[PDB]
Amino acid sequence: YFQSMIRKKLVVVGDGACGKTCLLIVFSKDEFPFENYVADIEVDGKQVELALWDTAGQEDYDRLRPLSYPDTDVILMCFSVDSPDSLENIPEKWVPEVKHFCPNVPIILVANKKDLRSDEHVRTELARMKQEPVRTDDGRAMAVRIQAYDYLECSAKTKEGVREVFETATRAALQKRYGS
Ligand SMILES: Nc1nc2c(ncn2[C@@H]2O[C@H](COP(=O)(O)OP(=O)(O)O)[C@@H](O)[C@H]2O)c(=O)[nH]1
Repeated sequence: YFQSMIRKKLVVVGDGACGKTCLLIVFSKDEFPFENYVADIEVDGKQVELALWDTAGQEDYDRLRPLSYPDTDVILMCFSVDSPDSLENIPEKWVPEVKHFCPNVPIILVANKKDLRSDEHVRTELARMKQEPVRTDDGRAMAVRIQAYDYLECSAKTKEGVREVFETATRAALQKRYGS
């Protein structure tokens, strides 16, 4: 019955506190406050079952975390705009990991917490270390460097861009993929 469906797997990766779990809650429940959640979606006249995997709570557990990777069809690789360190960790931690366990899987680079670009309090905290909220050109530059399938920005808190994050991800998951 569900054996007639197209089944695909999405995994969300990124630093602790960068908004992975809130992003998935807003996708699944439509409200800003995980699981493995299966979302049923109709795409091009066909029923799709998208399984959603959160790596939150496993960022420090190097032997457990990669047990989320088998059979993955698309990766959401997240960083948060309130944290340049989370962006630097993309090429130096997350990409190496995902390329090793999920070779030839499309990677979408996702800037989370977009709304914090206009938070006075974040800006003041980051101004102490001579930093600023991660800007679009920087996230965009990172995506070209890691050869991402796409670069998208969202805010789980305002819901902006969340739909398109997962719509793009689902299209990437459904893309034909040859070799490993
Ligand atoms: N302002 C803002 N805060 C967010 C957003 N998404 C998550 N947060 C907050 O950032 C913190 C970490 O979010 P969480 O989803 O738990 O991060 P995770 O560790 O990567 O799963 C929490 O306090 C969230 O409430 C967002 O879009 N905007």
